[PDB]
Amino acid sequence: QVQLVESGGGLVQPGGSLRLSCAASGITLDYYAIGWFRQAPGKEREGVSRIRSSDGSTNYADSVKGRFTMSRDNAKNTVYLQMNSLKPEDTAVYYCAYGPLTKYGSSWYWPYEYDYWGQGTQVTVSS
Repeated sequence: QVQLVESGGGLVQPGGSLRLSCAASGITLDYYAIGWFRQAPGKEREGVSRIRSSDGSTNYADSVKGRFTMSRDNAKNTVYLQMNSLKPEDTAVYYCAYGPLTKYGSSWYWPYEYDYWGQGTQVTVSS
């Protein structure tokens, strides 16, 4: 029942900024992760960032730390990825994905695998 839709892709010049949106519908669980991923030309898909619903905790991939920020509008069921200081090598299809957190002992663990994916949005950083 979960569906995710990415939007906001476009063409931007080197050094520019862009904000992506991931709108989710059908989520009923309280404890879940939303991840951003990307696949560049010639490369495998890689993780970009993730956020969890319980407390808003995040993580970012080494290549984007400080330049990209992932955040939420709970009333719109939406997560944003704000990208600043864009580089040519940030060019990719960007995807968002959903996966439940799972509890063991006293802690909720992030998933390795995500269950539902959007169709992606193209981000091109080029002169």
